[PDB]
Amino acid sequence: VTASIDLQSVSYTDLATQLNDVSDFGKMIILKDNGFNRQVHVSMDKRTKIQLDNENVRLFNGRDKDSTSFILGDEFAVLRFYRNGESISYIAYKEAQMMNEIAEFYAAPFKNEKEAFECIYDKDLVSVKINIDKAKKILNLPECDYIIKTAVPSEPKTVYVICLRESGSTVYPNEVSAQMQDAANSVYAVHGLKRFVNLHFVLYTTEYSCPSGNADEGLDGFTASLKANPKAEGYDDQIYFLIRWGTWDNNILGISWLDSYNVNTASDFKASGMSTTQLMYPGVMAHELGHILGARHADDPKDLMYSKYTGYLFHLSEENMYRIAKNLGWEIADGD
Ligand SMILES: [Zn+2]
Repeated sequence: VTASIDLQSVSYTDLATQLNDVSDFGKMIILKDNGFNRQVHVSMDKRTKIQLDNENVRLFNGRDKDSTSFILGDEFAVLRFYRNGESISYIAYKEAQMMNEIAEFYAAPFKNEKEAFECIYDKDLVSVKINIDKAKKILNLPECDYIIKTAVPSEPKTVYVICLRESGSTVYPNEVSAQMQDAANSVYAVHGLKRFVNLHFVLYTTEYSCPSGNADEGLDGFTASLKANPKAEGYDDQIYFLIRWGTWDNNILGISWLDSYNVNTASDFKASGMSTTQLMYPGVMAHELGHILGARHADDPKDLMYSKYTGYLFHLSEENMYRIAKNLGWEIADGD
């Protein structure tokens, strides 16, 4: 029988044993719920590396039509999929205590609610289901937005995306990892860019914190803190994000230096930005990374790079895709 995940009882060990069984050639898995059945073909993401404080996190994806992705670390696992345009995450932490902390963290803003947030049991809490689209309606959270600032190689070039937990912030591994995954997926979906770049995300803590709620001033201080950091000398040519759970003033979800990374000339920590990592705004880091790689605001409301927050995870503008791919060392002759 085809392997299956029962969404009425999915636990960390369910997801871990299914995903640890995914070989280089992929594996069919059926997602099952009441009135719901989706067969997905899962493959390991061999292009993206993630360490969160040296903890290794692996990524998996269904086919494009499957609208399904997974995250797996030693401490947590995520299944996220889209149904009727809504992003549904099943979040499962291995240790009971942390799973309870996570459930209480997600339950707190809500104190039809089960359609937005539900603890999943097998008695014993095994995961939480969050429908962020229903959750934002119930919590009447604002639209939010952005507004930001100014030859196929033999092997893909490794580019580190160094993510720095803002001092005094608390972020959760499932939430940070989801942002990194959508950011990585958003780049690889463009012009076969896996042939050109392999993104390596790391998360550390920084002493820096924004002195105000102004995202512009915060980014100025962040980029300056990188230049003044001895640990970072010699790494001025990588990509940097300051991350927090929350947003900035004026419902600003993130900010970055526009068109500031190019594989030939990257330097001086110019390729820096800031991003929220909270679950209800997927794709913010993807959006800011697109800006860093040269993407500008697109007109299509279904584009990741639309000026307001849309919830879409993929570049649609041919012009942006060109600019991003060019900055990563591709050219039109290379095709897709
Ligand atoms: Zn923007």
